[PDB]
Amino acid sequence: SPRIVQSNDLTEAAYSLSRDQKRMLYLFVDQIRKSDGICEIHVAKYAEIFGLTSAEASKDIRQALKSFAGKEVVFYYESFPWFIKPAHSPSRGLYSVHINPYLIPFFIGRFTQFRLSETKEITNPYAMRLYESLCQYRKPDGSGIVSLKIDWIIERYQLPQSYQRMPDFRRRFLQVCVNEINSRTPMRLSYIEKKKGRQTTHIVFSFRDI
DNA sequence: CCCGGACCTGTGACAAATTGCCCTCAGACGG
DNA sequence: GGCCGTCTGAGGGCAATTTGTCACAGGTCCG
Ligand SMILES: [Mg+2]
Repeated sequence: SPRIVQSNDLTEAAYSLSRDQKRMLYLFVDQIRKSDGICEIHVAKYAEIFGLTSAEASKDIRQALKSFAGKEVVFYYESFPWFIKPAHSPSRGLYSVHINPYLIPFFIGRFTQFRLSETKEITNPYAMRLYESLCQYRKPDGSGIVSLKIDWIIERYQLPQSYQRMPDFRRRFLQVCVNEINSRTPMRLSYIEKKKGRQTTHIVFSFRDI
């Protein structure tokens, strides 16, 4: 299945995209990299890749696409929009999109790589972003270890504001995304909390390959 | 000594959002 | 050439789960 690669600058960028948007984003990077910024998506190809019907695919593409308008990307700073023109459909089952051409160099650069079958069953988008940031440190054999700062997690994954109270952070973000990865990917993940006084400051992740 | 206050934790409620499903009907194409 | 049956996909919806928010009880330490 397709091998995604992207600059580490994209893995660690600050942005908020949905699952459907992130899925499409994987195909743009694949299309662009296999070569002006104009990409294309076929309904019937999307449906076969992610095991959806044509009807629900059409809905996913359509609603994801109109929700890109106004979205921005921050590299740590400098902010850019994803699209510089609305999408449009010349043919039935076919959509044409205009990626901000200034984003091209950020896609292809110190890089991150994973096969698309590894992430395509994940549902929660924060769990996608986390799996991407563990892959950035993975070793050939499939293991690694990394410490991420909690304030840095919140800015980069653009977690919603109420998750600045740590018990909500634990309950609705951390536990679920550790759970999904262990249930939906070929990776076995564990973690431990680093404290300073009463405050929890970092999260320390360990993983291997099954 | 014990207090209110400033921190921290987990859980129960409710509100807001998303998931995979279902149903209709016209477009595009090949037979 | 030209009509129709079939495969697509662009819409309209649902209930069951997931995600996002906050009140409230109960731990610590300090002045
Ligand atoms: Mg869908």
